Amino acid sequence: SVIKIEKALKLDKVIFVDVRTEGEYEEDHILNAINMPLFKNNEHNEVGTIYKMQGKHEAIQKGFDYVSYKLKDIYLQAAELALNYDNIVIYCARGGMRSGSIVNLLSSLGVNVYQLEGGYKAYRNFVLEY
Repeated sequence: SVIKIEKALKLDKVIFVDVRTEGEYEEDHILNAINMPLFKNNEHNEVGTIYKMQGKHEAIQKGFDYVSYKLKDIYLQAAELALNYDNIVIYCARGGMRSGSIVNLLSSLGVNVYQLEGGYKAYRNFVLEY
């Protein structure tokens, strides 16, 4: 269910899906990744602030407010990728709840997906490894 970047980059017929905002994906993303953003740029900032000021419980609620309607499309996009790629690796900034929730849900619906351990940060550290 979780995979390390060193192994993910070696998978046959692999596609990386970045669930960060369009803002973050545009700045830098994993080579050949597609963007399936969970949050719009503004939604992301509000969820982050809520998390800081109120905690996780309230941040999750706000997340549902912004993503519950997007979830069928996420399934449909993943189901389509699955016709074309043998391996689907989902990643967020640091490998927490954004990618974890999507991966767990998709997997319970029978779509074979993995979460990238450590998110985009793990990829950056892999590329820049001395």
